Amino acid sequence: GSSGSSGEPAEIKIIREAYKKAFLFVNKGLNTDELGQKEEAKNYYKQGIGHLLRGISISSKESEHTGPGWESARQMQQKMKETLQNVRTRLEILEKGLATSLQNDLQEVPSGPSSG
Repeated sequence: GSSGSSGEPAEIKIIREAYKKAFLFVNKGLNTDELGQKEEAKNYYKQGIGHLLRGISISSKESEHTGPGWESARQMQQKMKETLQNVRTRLEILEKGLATSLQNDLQEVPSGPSSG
């Protein structure tokens, strides 16, 4: 939806971006928290979290993709998968630290398809 040049596999070009923006909005969330702006901080993470997925949800499976560009791309991808798990926690201790009544808690994913 922008157009640039017919060179990248289209998939990588998307990972090289989702990785930057995903980490860009992150370095911001941490700052705010330090400044004393919980609200904003929560929002920042709410954005970076999305980009993380957009980059982790790419077709990185091909039986004919032997190139150096895919190497660095695969590396950055892993970074997110590691950052996210770390971000989720931050976005948790934050919300639970702001609300005084209730804010997303009582939850227990359905272990099985049916208790029987």
